Amino acid sequence: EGTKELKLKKLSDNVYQHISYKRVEPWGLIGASGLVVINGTEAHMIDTPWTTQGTKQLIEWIEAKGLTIKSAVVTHFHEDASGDIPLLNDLKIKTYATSLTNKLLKLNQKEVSSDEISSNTFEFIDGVASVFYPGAGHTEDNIVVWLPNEKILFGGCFVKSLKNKNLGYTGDANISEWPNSMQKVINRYPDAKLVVPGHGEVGDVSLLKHTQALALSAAAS
Ligand SMILES: [Zn+2]
Ligand SMILES: [Zn+2]
Repeated sequence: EGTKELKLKKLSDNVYQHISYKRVEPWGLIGASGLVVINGTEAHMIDTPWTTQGTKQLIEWIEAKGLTIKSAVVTHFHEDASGDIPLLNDLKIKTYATSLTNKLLKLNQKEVSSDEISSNTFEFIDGVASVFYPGAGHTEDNIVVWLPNEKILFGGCFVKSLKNKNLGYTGDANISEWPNSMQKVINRYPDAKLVVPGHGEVGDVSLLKHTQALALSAAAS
């Protein structure tokens, strides 16, 4: 049943969803997802849990399964994605972020990743996990992560849930660019079976189309 800070859902033998929540004004309590990807005896995080207690609990759970936590990738500079870079860097767990993410962490006096992604596509786990930068949307720096073996697309905060009626926090968003960036993702992953949004329920490829329509409606206003 998890802890008060962390829950885990199994998506496949090699892929777990890590789940946390926080109250964020003005939307109230919102749930946040990242992933744990298992490759033999090595495990990898996609986003940190939203609390340091949850990240420590997640590391304990990984190690108690007989796995080594090898690396993490953070999908944008906000705290729901990148909040525990300092902890992971302190544990000598490699952290990966794009040059744009590290620009925005540095701008906000936050610790940068240990390892910088300097291309639009990046093999985060060889044959298992691929980073793609689609362009600006939720933030300038947002990336998605594709798991080709399971056809799971981790959308992060660039993808809204199907039931979302708005884009959520747009203080750092590029509403004009978001639909074009989303079309790149739609075109690249027509074979996506599961799309994991940064907040809310997992779903199918319709989450991409929904998010594109939310961004187009936000520009209309
Ligand atoms: Zn964000
Ligand atoms: Zn978010």
